[PDB]
Amino acid sequence: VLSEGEWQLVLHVWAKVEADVAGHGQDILIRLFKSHPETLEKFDRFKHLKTEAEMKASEDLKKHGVTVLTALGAILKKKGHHEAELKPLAQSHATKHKIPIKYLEFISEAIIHVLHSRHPGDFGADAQGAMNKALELFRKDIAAKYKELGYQG
Ligand code: HEM
Repeated sequence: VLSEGEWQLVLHVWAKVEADVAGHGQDILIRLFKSHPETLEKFDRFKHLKTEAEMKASEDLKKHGVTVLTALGAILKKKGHHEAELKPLAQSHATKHKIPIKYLEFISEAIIHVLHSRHPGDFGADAQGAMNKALELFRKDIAAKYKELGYQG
């Protein structure tokens, strides 16, 4: 469970992200696909992209980045009381998109790195630890739903 002070750190930096949701979404998905190329292969929508320049030129990738970060921001602003938001996301990620929990660990690392590059004065070590706790809680609660449905591994 995060404390109130840890939530304030998370949401203080997230309010900065929301000034440029689309740029953050591009940076995060690009980092995920470059650092873990097995993730790109899960997207029939993006697996034609073969260079970082092609990724940065894709308007559809930039649109989906906004879809992903809008869904994460709605979860973070619930401060843990996010059951209604995780149900459909776990259901689609486990049963339709076939995304292992481990790949949610990878996108979490990408989100932390991009928040650190873009917001250093609001993403010191205290806020890095609190965001890592928030992203752990997201993964823990999704993994419980995966396990229900037979997909934890
Ligand atoms: C912070 C973690 C993530 C969030 C909030 C998120 C959010 C979303 C949302 C809101 C959608 C569209 C609605 C739906 O299908 O449920 C979606 C689609 C999808 N996501 Fe994620 N997702 C995350 C992580 C990942 C990861 C790590 C992967 C793959 C490595 C992935 C693969 C997919 C795929 C393949 C689609 C369908 C794209 C399409 O063809 O339209 N997701 N995601």
